[PDB]
Amino acid sequence: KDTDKGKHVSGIDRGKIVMYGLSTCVWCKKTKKLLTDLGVDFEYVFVDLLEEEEKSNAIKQVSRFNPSVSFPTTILNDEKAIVGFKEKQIREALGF
Repeated sequence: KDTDKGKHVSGIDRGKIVMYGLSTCVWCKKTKKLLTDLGVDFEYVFVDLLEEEEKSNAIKQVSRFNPSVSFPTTILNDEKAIVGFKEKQIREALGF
């Protein structure tokens, strides 16, 4: 919160897709790369790179959908969350 940062986007409207990740983690980056490969419209936020108050905001948002607060956490329509680099699950949820 915000659900904003570095919109690597790209298009094909498949709703509101926001990925929270860490810039220093392989599967987080693999998740956004997957979203990029899918060619979908989305936002991604690298929490480790955020200033402290914002970084703390983003953490609190992630925990609303993921009490583990693990990354990656992808949030759909402000409603559903996909925890982890789960390709079929992400593909299925965006129509692939």
